[PDB]
Amino acid sequence: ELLKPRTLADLIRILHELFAGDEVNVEEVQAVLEAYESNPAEWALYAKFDQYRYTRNLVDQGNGKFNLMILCWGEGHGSSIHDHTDSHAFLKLLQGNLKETLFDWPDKKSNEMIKKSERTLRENQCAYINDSIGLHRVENVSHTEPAVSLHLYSPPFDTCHAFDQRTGHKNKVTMTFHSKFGIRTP
Ligand SMILES: N[C@@H](CCS)C(=O)O
Ligand SMILES: [Fe+3]
Repeated sequence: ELLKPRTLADLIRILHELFAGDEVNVEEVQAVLEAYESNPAEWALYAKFDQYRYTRNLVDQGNGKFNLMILCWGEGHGSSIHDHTDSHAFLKLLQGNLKETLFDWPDKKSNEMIKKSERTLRENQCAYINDSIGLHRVENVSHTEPAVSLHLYSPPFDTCHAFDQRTGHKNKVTMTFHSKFGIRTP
């Protein structure tokens, strides 16, 4: 029974209930993420930016079932084209706008990865992806506004692949946390 999360803390409690089992009701998880109205005071602790690239800030470890984290995107910061390691990936905007570009899985043959579609994700919107859907790139193309997003991955993963847009070739990447539970983790 899904109720509106009143606060980020409330959201986290609700997520623990929704991931208490072995499976994931994606539509319910997306609905509750969308229903949380971003309150910057509640996540300022996690919103640690870097001048040169986007940062990943761990918020909750989900009792082992998921990682919940906040990503902070300076102006012009963006991601690789990447997958999600056979996991569920939810993305909710907390501040600003991000451009999500969708790509298909490349064929064995070397070829330009042509974008399938793109959308602008706006404050409080929640997107979902998984490997059966495809790949994506996420970018803050703003020249004037930093962006902040809330990501939920289930099961947790700390490795993924980056794809070369020119060829489709992939390379394994290990993701690091800029901070955990509000604490910078150099
Ligand atoms: N999965 C990426 C961000 C876009 S979903 C990450 O954690 O760096
Ligand atoms: Fe992603």
